[PDB]
Amino acid sequence: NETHYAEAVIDNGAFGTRTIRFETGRLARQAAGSAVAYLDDDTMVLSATTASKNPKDQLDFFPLTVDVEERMYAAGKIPGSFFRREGRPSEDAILTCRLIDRPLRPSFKKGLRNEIQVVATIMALNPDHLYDVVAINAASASTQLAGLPFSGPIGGVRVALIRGQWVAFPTHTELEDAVFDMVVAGRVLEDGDVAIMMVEAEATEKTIQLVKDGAEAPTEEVVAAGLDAAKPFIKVLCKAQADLAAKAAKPTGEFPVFLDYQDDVLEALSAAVRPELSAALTIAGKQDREAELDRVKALAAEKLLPEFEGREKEISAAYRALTKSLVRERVIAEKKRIDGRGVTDIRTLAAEVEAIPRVHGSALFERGETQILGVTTLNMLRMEQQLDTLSPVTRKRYMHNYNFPPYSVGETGRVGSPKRREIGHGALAERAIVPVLPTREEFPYAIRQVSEALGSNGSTSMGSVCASTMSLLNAGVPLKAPVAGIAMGLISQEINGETHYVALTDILGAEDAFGDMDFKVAGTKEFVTALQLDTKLDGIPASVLAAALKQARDARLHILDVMMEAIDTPDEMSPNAPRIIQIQEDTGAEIYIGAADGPAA
Amino acid sequence: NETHYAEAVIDNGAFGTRTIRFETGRLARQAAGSAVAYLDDDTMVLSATTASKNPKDQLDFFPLTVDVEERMYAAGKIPGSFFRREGRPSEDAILTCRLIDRPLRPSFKKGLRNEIQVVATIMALNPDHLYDVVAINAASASTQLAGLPFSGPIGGVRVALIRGQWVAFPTHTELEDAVFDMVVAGRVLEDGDVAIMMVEAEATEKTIQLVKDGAEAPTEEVVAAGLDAAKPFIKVLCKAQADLAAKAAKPTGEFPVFLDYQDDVLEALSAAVRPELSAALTIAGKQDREAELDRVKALAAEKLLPEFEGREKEISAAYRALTKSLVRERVIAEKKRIDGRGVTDIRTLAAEVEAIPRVHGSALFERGETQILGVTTLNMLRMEQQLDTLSPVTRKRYMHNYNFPPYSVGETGRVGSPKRREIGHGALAERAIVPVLPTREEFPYAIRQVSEALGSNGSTSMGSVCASTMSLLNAGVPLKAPVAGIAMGLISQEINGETHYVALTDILGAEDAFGDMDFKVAGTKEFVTALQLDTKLDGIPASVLAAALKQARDARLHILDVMMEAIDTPDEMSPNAPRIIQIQEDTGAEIYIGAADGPAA
Amino acid sequence: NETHYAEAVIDNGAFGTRTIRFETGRLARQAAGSAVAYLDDDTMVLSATTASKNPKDQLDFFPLTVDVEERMYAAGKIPGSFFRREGRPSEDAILTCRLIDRPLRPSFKKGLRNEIQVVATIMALNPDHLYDVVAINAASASTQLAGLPFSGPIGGVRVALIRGQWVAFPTHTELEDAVFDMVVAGRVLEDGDVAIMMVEAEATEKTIQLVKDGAEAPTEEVVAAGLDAAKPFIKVLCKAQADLAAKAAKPTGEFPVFLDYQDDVLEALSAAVRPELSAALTIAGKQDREAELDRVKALAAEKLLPEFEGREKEISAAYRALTKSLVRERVIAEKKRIDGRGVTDIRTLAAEVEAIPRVHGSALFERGETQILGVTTLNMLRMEQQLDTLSPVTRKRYMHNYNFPPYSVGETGRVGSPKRREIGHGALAERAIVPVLPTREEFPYAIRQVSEALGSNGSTSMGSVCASTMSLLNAGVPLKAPVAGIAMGLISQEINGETHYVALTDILGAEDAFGDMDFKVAGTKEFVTALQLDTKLDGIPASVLAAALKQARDARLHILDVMMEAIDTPDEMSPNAPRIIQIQEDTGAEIYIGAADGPAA
Repeated sequence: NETHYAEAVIDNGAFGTRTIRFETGRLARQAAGSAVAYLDDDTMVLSATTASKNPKDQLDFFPLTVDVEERMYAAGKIPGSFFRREGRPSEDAILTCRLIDRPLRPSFKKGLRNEIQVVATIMALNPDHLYDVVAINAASASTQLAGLPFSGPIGGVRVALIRGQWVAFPTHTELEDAVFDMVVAGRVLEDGDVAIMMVEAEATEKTIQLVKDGAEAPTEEVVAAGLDAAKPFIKVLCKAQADLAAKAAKPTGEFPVFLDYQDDVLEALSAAVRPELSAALTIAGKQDREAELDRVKALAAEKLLPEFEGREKEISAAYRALTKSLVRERVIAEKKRIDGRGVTDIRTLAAEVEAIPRVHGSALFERGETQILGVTTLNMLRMEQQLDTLSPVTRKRYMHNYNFPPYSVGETGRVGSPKRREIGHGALAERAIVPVLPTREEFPYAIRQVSEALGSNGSTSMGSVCASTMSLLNAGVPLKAPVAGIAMGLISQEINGETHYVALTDILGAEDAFGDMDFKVAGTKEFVTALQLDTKLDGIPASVLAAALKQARDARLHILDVMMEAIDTPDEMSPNAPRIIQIQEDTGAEIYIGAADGPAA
Repeated sequence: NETHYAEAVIDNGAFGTRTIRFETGRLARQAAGSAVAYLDDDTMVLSATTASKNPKDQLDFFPLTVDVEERMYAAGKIPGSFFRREGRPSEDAILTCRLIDRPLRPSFKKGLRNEIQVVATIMALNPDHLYDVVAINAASASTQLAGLPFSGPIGGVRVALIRGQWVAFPTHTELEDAVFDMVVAGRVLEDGDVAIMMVEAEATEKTIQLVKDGAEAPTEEVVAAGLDAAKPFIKVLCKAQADLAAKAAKPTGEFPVFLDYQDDVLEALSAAVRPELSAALTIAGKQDREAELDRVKALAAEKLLPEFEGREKEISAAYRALTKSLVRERVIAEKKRIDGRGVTDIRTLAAEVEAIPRVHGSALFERGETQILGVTTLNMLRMEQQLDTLSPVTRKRYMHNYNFPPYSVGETGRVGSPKRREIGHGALAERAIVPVLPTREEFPYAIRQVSEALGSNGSTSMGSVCASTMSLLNAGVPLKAPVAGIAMGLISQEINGETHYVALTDILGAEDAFGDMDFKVAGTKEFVTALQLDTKLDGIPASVLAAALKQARDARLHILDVMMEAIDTPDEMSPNAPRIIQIQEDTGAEIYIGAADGPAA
Repeated sequence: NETHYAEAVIDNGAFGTRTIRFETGRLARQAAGSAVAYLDDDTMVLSATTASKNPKDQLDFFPLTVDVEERMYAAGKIPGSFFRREGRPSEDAILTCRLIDRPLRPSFKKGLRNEIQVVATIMALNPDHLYDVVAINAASASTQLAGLPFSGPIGGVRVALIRGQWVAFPTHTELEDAVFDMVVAGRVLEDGDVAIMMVEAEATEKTIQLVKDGAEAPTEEVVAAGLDAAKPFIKVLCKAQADLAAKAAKPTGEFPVFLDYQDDVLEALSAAVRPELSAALTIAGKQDREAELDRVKALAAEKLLPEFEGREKEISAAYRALTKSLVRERVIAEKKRIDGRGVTDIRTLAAEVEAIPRVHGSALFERGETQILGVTTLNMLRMEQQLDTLSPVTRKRYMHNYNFPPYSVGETGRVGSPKRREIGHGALAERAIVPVLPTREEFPYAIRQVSEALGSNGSTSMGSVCASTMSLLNAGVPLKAPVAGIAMGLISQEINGETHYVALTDILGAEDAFGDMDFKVAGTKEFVTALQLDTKLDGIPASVLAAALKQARDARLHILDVMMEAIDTPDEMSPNAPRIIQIQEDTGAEIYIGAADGPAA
């Protein structure tokens, strides 16, 4: 029972040096794995990882749960809620859960069935520090120490482009000069290279002003440079964790790994319907191709029966594994996708404003089956949201809500509190717009943007950005520039010794599961305002990444054109919207005073 | 992929013409069925209906779920809640769900087992419009278009008696002159006649004053007239939907329908215990008759076994179907009910005030096994409820809460948030009292009425009205007149070519499932303050409806007599209640000022 | 259908006489059992007990649920919440549920499997009365009348040491002079003696001042005297209930009782592994002894198989029953515990302050596997909690929150709203500290204490007290005296005619299930500040109880020594903490005014 430590020195040159220190051995010793991460021995995050005694094979996927507990005492304050106790998690907590879950989930060895839970508690917080990227490393560390079969350690860092430099673990003070804020997580390969696994980035509310005053705008080139600048830090963080795990020398428990299907079933099924299935997947029409598929499912379920009694869960798994191979295979060879499109083809677009009566502003955006309705509401600043969390942010002038109803994909389901996904997609589309919003003084209004995903099948979040841009303009909000988004995919196949890469524009929901990389990009004509990436690939050639981003950029620019035909400049503010510039009875206006339906002079 | 429209022109003569316009084809195309309904192209409600891929036969009933999503942006305002996002549904939303569910649920072909969900979103709302009846039609339309086996279309309308005229889809401005507000939903029969399926009506806070100044009080006769005035509008709405569905020409999916039991089992069981069961149902005593029943259940479960192995779910279903027939049969032939009562007999009554110590006012009402405790609390107006929804109502001086605990019917269960039923019954009993309350100026108090259903078995909601009247009077609230309620039932059987009708006074819970029509009526000695009806019957003779309402009226008047013996005029306001008419320390009163335990001069 | 009554006269001599009156027959007649309890015909609590029709044998334990419904109308006020309706239960309600559940659950005949629910509603409350102990008796009464197999009636009373006298059912007015407040519940044995089953006691905020002015401090001796003074009242309450049940003469339903295992399996298993298991339990090392156990589980599961097919649930139950006997047996004979300790040995201790950076105050307390992190936060009084319940308490200057995460015991689980246990343990540790806190005027700060149970296995609540004392001192809070706690156990075995008693110091979680009595004690060096007890024993010798409490006292004093080495006197208040003693902009301080980071002169 001894305490072990390890440090990751982060050198930012003229901006100073900081340290992420890891600890294990004194806190939460009953958990399978436990670790603490400090940022300059000031901010502190405790992470505990536990696993169920027995595997939960009654499931088809890996059950991982991430929870982030924000403790108000970390900021030296008593919770302001009526119950004086912190309750339902803040937006930051939920977003941090996802930042942790995204790279962690895939890291676990395929087949694992034990239920895994990770709980990160923010116990001490220097008001000038950002805890999210500290929690990522703590979550990785505790999991590494739990003796769980996963490709750890995972290093998480934030790099922001401040005065031409990519500063690691920037502080709020430093972020005042950032043109781009980017969170990156990766692992170290056996050859020593760093493999990037997750990216969550955005431009800032300072970007346009900084660029105007001299800073370099964040384009695809700059963003890619930021990714390279992140690797050295990630390596240091992973090394520090590996050192911690080596010192702790915890035991590697016995965790069973299950197969989706034994080889016999895959060989049987293939031999039974490989040519038919291959032919069926050539049918572009969705409902027309789904006909054949439901049929070949019989021709197969017939031949392999009753030879395989009670091996259904295996024939299905194999049936998907097979479909996946054939489809990927066809994209590389024939260069055609499952819906008939070519690698750079965007589904049918459609844009229009004034989609809903009475509301301050609205827009309808369509891209294939993905349909997003955006609605804008403008009220006086006294309606802006008030926040009391472990964040310096206390008010929010621009609010975005993303709704994803079950009927969006033709099914039934709970209609209530927003899920973690809604929070995530909502946040990304929110961050994509923030950089082009007018200032509080230029436009004295609390702004609430709502995106209703009425139809879904391919990045509703990116579609949510486009609908937001138009809806806001339709409402009369003077945006500094319009913003559009697109969701890409990438296929990496090694065809006889050599590796082939293919970037797919505007991927369908299914193309996500078939691919090796998933990235989303939003921005104006000049630069990137939001970027999201996820992959397991050991890495891809600089030229491939550049080409994929350039392709994505081309798609974004086309979409901005379609959008501009619907609306170019802000519209005349709706009459229903208030006009902002005793007496509140005489003038009929509530006092910066306005509260006038429009008249009031 | 084209957009289709259809219109229902509502002609209100001197009050103007308005239009409910239906649309389908551009919004939410992934749902089984989708439709939009506009009221004067201003107020807008989107409705989407979805169904589960596979039936859910593991259930005994039809699983339908209705959700009403109120979007604050429809009123051009940012949600006022701390989270600036709309959350748990308002009372109006829940009540609208029920207005939709009541006529829709029965409309589905018996046997359907797929899970069905309907989601209506209020997207645009003219502050002078009422969205509930617009949502009803939208819900019907989307469902009709989903290709689901149901007796659509269902037309929903509101008719209010304004200046001698029944105005369809009245506005808040017009409702200022209404003596009766009535929501009605129905369908069009093959012969072209309209069959009314649901009614939700009430008198208003203006009724007594209007009648005093000349208007005609809403009696059984007037109410029946209102129902007739509703039919023409319902027909126009159904026609508009049928026209929409015809234009859309969506496909009629393959939805399986299941039988509760095959005929063999019903014929077997009947032949096995028909005479015994028939005899057992003649025993008036509940616990004494339930003895025989549990026995004949054996004599039968014996003979039909093991001849029917694994056919239990069928023997039970058949056993109920059989009981139902025998019981109905006996009511018509012998004119006697399952508990020994005659068609017009009211169960044993009991009324008393001062049932609970200390509280401002209380009353205990008993009618058979139904027992309701009512408790009144009086506070200063600053305690009245504040509301921020899609309704013009911002404050509520009179609040009614209805609690239905599991032990109310001898069972265990969740004790927490109020269910949709509690909201519904609570609302109906609330609306029944509102018309006789003193004005804000006559009685400057926030009033909270709570009804505890301590015993249940036959309209606790109607019993809730009676307890409210007495409790309020016991507290010293000067009601303009006392209110009482009664729950009726109706049996319609075609005995050899001709159809027989029998109205049942104060029905038991079981008599609800045995009947063909269920209606509840509340009111003073002079008129109706609340009415609720549900049926599937193609329609009943004018004279039958009139007779049923007259019977119900007789019952209501008898109950008012029993109530008046307990309390006639308001009592002396309790000393514990406050008296309303720096200095708040000197006078000991908080300032219209009172805040005095009674003294303060 | 008649109403029955019975009274329990409580004679407090010079302090007056009060009465608890029971009633049954008029309210909630559909519940299996129903009863009302009045305190001086003023305060009123209705209790209804219901049971599921069919037993729920798919469970291993008895499913009992207690709910306490606080009705604001009982105090003559409209709920202050936004929804003007009472919602999620107050702390008092949850604590009252536990006061009821603790003695009631064990009272049910072993083997019962029907789901039982008890709902107590507070309908009328004299502001000077405490309803908790009234609800206890009402819950007992309704359950007794339900004809359920349980050792009723259970009498609940509160005795407070006021001016040298133990006053029964004290009022808030009288509690102003109490040095000790103690809730006790018990039953009457056939010989007429009272058997105490549950105790929940605490010193008060008045204790130290009263003692200084002459009153006798509450030591082990005084506390024991209070227990004796409680028995006469308990007897009167039980007699009153028995009289009520006799008058009601309700029927005793047919409730099946199930066996955990038939005798054959226990005799088989014993003969198969009794000597091995007995040997295995001699291994002190946890992981080393769990090796043998998992093995003998085979040697047994082997011999008894396949002789016992489908009798697993029985072999397991028997395996525990056997382990329990052997372990208890060894403690009495050899005087050694399952972890190798002796009856008076305390596990390894460890204490330290300044455990977390930045926070106002913190401390880490360890006792065996039980590890508690305590964190203190100090804010201005405007941050104190505001309360609006059926209690005279409207503000809370000292707040304690107890968190028990799943990883605390190495497992996964829900991380959200606090469970009833957290509320209970949180409350007990809160009450243990309240008596030594500085006054509002001496220390003008709102204080929030949080205990994180990072490791658990033996009274985290008592460990929570110790961490609170140190954490508060570390923050600079001038406590009048330090407080420590310890959890005891007691084993009662009749070895050949005579009964042997053995008190165990600092019991492990398992030692709780093996014992016959569980008690926790906290306090300073001078007296007891909190006491908690639970047992089913018919009673224990005065000398045994005294000896157990003296042993517990010795343990508490040792722990206070270890704590004092870590911190003795309060520390210098943290700089991050605020200092309390237009202009709020000039002085930078918010106005008793302070709001200064420290400077402000």
